Amino acid sequence: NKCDVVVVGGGISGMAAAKLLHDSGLNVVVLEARDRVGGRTYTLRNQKVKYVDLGGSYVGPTQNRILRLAKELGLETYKVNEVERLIHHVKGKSYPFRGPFPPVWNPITYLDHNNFWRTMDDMGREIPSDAPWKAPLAEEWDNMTMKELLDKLCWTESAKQLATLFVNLCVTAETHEVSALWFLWYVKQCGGTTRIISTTNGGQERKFVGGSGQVSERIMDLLGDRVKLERPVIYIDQTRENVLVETLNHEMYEAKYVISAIPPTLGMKIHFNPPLPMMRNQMITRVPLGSVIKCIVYYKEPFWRKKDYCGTMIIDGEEAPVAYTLDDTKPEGNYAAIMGFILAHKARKLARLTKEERLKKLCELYAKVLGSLEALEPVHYEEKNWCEEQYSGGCYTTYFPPGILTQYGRVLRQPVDRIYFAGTETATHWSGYMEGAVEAGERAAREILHAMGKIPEDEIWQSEPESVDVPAQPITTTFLERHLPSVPGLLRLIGLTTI
Amino acid sequence: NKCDVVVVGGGISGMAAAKLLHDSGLNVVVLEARDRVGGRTYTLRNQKVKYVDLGGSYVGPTQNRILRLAKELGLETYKVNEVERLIHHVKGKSYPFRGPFPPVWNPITYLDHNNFWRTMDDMGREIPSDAPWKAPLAEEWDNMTMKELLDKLCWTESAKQLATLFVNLCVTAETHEVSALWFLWYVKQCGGTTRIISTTNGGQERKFVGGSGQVSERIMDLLGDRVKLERPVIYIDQTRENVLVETLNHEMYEAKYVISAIPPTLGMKIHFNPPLPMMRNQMITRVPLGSVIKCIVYYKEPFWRKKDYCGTMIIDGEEAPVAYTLDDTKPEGNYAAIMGFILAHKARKLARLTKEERLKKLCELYAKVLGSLEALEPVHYEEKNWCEEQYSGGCYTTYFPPGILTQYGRVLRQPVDRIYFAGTETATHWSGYMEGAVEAGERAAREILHAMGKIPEDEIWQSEPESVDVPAQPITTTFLERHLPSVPGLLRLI
Ligand SMILES: Cc1cc2nc3c(=O)[nH]c(=O)nc-3n(C[C@H](O)[C@H](O)[C@H](O)COP(=O)(O)OP(=O)(O)OC[C@H]3O[C@@H](n4cnc5c(N)ncnc54)[C@H](O)[C@@H]3O)c2cc1C
Ligand SMILES: Cc1cc2nc3c(=O)[nH]c(=O)nc-3n(C[C@H](O)[C@H](O)[C@H](O)COP(=O)(O)OP(=O)(O)OC[C@H]3O[C@@H](n4cnc5c(N)ncnc54)[C@H](O)[C@@H]3O)c2cc1C
Ligand SMILES: C[C@H](/N=C/c1ccc(OCc2cccc(F)c2)cc1)C(N)=O
Ligand SMILES: C[C@H](/N=C/c1ccc(OCc2cccc(F)c2)cc1)C(N)=O
Repeated sequence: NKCDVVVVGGGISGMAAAKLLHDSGLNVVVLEARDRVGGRTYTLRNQKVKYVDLGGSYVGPTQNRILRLAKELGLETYKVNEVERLIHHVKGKSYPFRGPFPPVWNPITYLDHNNFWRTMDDMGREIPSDAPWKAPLAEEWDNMTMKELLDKLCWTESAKQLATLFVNLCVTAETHEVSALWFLWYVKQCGGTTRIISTTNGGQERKFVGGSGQVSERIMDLLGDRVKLERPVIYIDQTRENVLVETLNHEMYEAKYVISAIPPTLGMKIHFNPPLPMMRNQMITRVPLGSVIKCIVYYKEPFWRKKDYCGTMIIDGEEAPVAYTLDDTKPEGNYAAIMGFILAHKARKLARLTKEERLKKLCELYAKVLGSLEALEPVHYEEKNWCEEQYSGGCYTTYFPPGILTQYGRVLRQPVDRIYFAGTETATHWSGYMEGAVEAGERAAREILHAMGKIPEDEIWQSEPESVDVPAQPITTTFLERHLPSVPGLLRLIGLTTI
Repeated sequence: NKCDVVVVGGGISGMAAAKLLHDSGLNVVVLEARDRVGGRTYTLRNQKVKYVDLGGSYVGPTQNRILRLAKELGLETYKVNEVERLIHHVKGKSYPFRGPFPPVWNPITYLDHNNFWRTMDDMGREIPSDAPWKAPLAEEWDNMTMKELLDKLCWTESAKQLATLFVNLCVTAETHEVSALWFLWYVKQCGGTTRIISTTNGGQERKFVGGSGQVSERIMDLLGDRVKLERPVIYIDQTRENVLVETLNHEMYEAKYVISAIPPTLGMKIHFNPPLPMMRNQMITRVPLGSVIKCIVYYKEPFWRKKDYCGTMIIDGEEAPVAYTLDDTKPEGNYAAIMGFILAHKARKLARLTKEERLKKLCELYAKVLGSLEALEPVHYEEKNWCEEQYSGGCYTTYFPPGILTQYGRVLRQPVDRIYFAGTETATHWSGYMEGAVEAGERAAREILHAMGKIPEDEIWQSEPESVDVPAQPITTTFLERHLPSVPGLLRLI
């Protein structure tokens, strides 16, 4: 019943917040809706797979908070396989390559591709990580979808097609669904295009040995009976001296402060007394999560490696159910597997099928892309459609439709009396990721410590030392990448000389 | 505890559903979150105003269901004042006019304006009212915002400015916030551009004597203790023989079927067992309501009439807090008043001010537009910001951002086991309006009657006889309106 802080939600963000507060000597309770902790992370264990992440999985350089937390809990990472060649499959043919981006040989198409990535980062530099609505052209960019921006920016279909896949893969949403301002912010706050798309030296470099679910599980172990499972919060009352938090199973909790560590829109599942301020009231109806099915197909051996393919496939085209894959084989070389994402409208479309029907479609796609009949002989299959989850709303994260970020963005992490806001959506570095979950949970916890007079104001936001185990190489560009003209730039140069 | 049907929500839609079921002999209970019925309608009574609609108010020709229901409950209508001239205020000057559309004199601008309205209706003819996602170009139009469409269609700033006002006023949202497919559907399902924008012979022709709140209030009177106030629904369990509905104040209700008569997104406030199907689970996070403050300024006399102005003002420009007004004077000629809407981003922006600060800004605007110092001497003021309402989410209605209607639209009124869906958002004629609320509530009720084997399938959807009191004149066009070229059409001809 009585405690110092109630944390609503036992995902990584809520668990990180609770741990910090507990370590500081406060009495905390975590109220979790599900019969498990972890939220958008979920590690399944059985004999066929040993373990598999069906939710969040990848970590990499510059994600120092999640790496530090996991290390303290006794966890280790291993490198995702990128020894052999990557594949770009376009117009029904596969093209192997090395390096983070598929090579482009046509001079005009090359200029267009180069200008696309460059411009994404150029625009990003004008967007403050902690206040995207303060960008000089915030309103102009927010009033445009990513589809509109790509239509303007890409002078070739080749570039527009890859750019579209990039958006779909980053934020599990269609280009016409999302604000240009918000998407440009999203990429910039991860460190830019190269960092976000890279396996080696990027966001997909590593996974945790034994699964990411261990982060939330091991924190639960530390907290003991303080974590309450199957306690969905239904009601928060701030009209009295202590905050009252009610659960669906009829329990009452009393606290000095509350941390909301759930996806912003899931705040709708709670009835508030007094009512929320107008801006938050409407904000939480304007912020959907994306759509994705994560699918893992198991094989006897990692047969792709024999053909000098690492297992990474970038697959363009409406017909392909999966647009992106990575090798999901265990570090020991066993439980050979390919992980693939079914993205955005395809998650909606293909959800109609049976599990067996999806497995068949994936194997037939992989056989084509890898040019290997071996892909037609799976030994096992696991999948999770995150669109069906009442207490997630989708995956990976929340997207902002046109017009919303400028109008409502500033209230995302603004306290409401004694309620403070965590969750990855409120992070300023790797928001949308496990990293952002840690940043946000610890920041919200320190906001409360400051409110209690236990720490100074300058200690609310804290820097993180770089991991010694996962060093970060800097993002570099070549002279030609920096200075080569865009397509319209070249046309202007021609028009000028021919005058 | 035990009944035949639980109706969640006591707005016009829930009340209409409950009345139909009650009249058929079934035991109904209405669970309403607030301490009042009416929802997005709310009639305030006090000595200064007598009565005033702070929510939904206007009814007109072709809205036969709301007119019939109100008449049965003993209500009457009166005509909104449109005797004298309307005003279009643009670039700081007022231009009085007659007829539904402000006149345009520049020849190129005339062609652009004419083409805009015509094209809106042209596109609408290809959109089925009961299935907008079946339009031949559904995906193309759904993947575009109204801003993108207006940028393509309007060759003059004059037309684009008026078109933008039109969108803001219709759906209390910015042009860049909404799907083109959804907006074109919205206009078409009200009967087209002329019908939706007109006072005389259109959606704003009339108001109810005594206020629209009386519709929900008088149905509550009929139902007696069957309406439960301050019972927000928190939990619906369909895992057992009878459906279980739990409220925030700890009560349990047991029923054969449930009608959800709340805005689609407000379904998020209910925890479901078993969980909702995937498509509905995500749909209810993708469908926000618009933003509006409704403001009524009172004066000693309807002084604008002396200058041959009816009180209608169409006001363009960022600086103006209010883009549209109507005369809100009582039919008896007393309680003189001007009703105005603060729309979309302006509702967000000006909410920061005090009530007194908004009153001053409105009076100064009205003095400018009406060219009358009398506008600076208000006797009273009432306002309501619908953005603050936990159990509405906004007003007037739900809008669809780009991409949503095609992907999720088909599940809007699809039953989930024993839950059926009412609410104006599920209507096929005047969805967004009180009329749509009645259509949807009665249809959802008849879906349950059919499920119980009490009526045949062909009786679920029922036509409505035309009101004898509010006859509808047909929408007409002239030869020149039909056949004059667009701006690019004229350029092609040259
Ligand atoms: C398929 C998939 C792929 C992705 N891959 C990666 C990846 O590779 N790398 C990466 O870093 N991130 C990835 N992500 C995203 C990552 O998982 C999230 O960013 C992160 O887990 C979010 O943590 P959170 O604590 O902020 O929120 P959540 O994990 O959503 O936690 C919120 C918790 O609150 C609970 N809750 C909800 N409502 C209530 C209520 N009313 N009362 C009580 N409790 C409630 C929920 O049950 C949940 O446990 C992926 C996610 C998925 C699903
Ligand atoms: C300022 C304004 C101007 C508009 N003007 C007009 C106009 O001129 N003409 C016109 O026709 N229409 C107008 N509209 C729109 C019109 O009011 C609506 O279309 C109509 O009232 C909707 O009725 P409804 O029953 O479908 O939904 P609602 O009126 O929203 O009713 C839903 C009810 O459900 C309740 N509820 C919500 N959640 C729960 C819960 N969890 N448990 C139990 N109950 C719950 C709510 O409290 C509410 O009473 C306007 C509205 C406003 C606010
Ligand atoms: C699962 C999620 N990953 C996001 C992600 C985002 C972008 C990615 O880009 C891959 C890529 C490579 C080459 C070209 C291209 F367009 C995209 C790959 C993954 C995460 N790590 O949380
Ligand atoms: C309040 C809401 N009314 C919607 C409405 C919609 C459109 C309207 O258009 C007025 C108008 C007139 C002339 C030109 C123009 F662009 C708009 C007026 C009102 C309703 N009746 O529910």
